[PDB]
Amino acid sequence: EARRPKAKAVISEIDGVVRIEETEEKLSVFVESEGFSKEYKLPKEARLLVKDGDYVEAGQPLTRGAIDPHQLLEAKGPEAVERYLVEEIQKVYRAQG
Repeated sequence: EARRPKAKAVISEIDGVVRIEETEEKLSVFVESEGFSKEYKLPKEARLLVKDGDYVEAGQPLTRGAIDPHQLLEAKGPEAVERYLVEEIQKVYRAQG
């Protein structure tokens, strides 16, 4: 159905590189670019897939979870989401043999 999952991962909108900032009542992450960048608020214990300073494709997931295909489609394009969907569906079937 292409529904946006409840426990949704947060993906990077552009190319850039990361830097963490973990204070008590907020933990925001920035994918800084050779031009300008955006800031990604998220709840603190949310798990990361980005080592600080690492380099990220556009649509590469930063938190872990399901990926809203639409967020993916605008960022990375048709073939990219076409990929995700096929694989993400097979994972389910494989797991029941």
